[PDB]
Amino acid sequence: VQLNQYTLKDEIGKGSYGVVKLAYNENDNTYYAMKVLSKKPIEQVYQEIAILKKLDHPNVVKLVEVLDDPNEDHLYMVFELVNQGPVMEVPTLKPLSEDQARFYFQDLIKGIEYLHYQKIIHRDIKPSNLLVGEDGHIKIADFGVSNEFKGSDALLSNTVGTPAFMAPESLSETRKIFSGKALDVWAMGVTLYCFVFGQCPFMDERIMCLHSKIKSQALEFPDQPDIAEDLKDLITRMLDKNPESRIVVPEIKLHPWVTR
Ligand SMILES: COc1ccc(C(=O)/C=C\Nc2cc(OC)c(C(=O)O)cc2Cl)cc1
Ligand SMILES: [Cl-]
Repeated sequence: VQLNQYTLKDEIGKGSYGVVKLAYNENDNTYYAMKVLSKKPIEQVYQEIAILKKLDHPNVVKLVEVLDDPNEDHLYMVFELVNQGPVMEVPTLKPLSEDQARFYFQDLIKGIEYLHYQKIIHRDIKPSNLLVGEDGHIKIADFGVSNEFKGSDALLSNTVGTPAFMAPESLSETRKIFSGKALDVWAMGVTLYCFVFGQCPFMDERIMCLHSKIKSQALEFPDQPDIAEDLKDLITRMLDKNPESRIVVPEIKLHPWVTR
């Protein structure tokens, strides 16, 4: 099963986009992650490639090349392999320790800060898009619904990403305008909660009820495991339902739980 210089091996990830397969480059004798899509708009895929091309940071994945045959339904995006895979699956019954979560969250901060400087809102931050590399550090993946903006922030009206991680101000259903950086902070907060608890803070298999909880259910902490007050404060500040008072990234950097 060959595609120019790449030999497609087993599937390593999966999603609505298609699949990611391990891949072997015969030229340089090296494994890569191959994202395979099937046209079925396709514009959005090319928006991601444009964003990805501009990105160069240790906590962000690296697109290597794009293989697009006008006469083939499949479109191939070659990424550098982040060899240990997602940092966790949600839900799990073995969440990370605080110090493990702190370690990874520190990577998340650096990556998100870089993307915002580069004027990219990620919009699909979640533990399964945080890939763990050879040195144990996280790289941010799946820019499938990211936005680029001009100015100091994005002014958005569309609702995309993973539902359990969407921010309440993006679920208005009246097409209201909301700012972009605070959407990534919210999802970072859901993510950190997942790190330590192994489940999202707002769950419901009915989508209406999931939206309702995100918009109107006060954040609740499980008795177990008994996490630190300063970590509760940080998650509480990141999951502030009012994006105007929600904690910003420069404050997250300085937060007591992050710096200890
Ligand atoms: C346990 O071993 C494993 C090692 C690596 C993986 C893996 O790489 C999975 C996802 N890969 C990606 C997906 C993307 O979106 C769908 C994008 C993007 O579109 O930005 C980039 C990448 Cl790299 C999985 C398991
Ligand atoms: Cl996840």
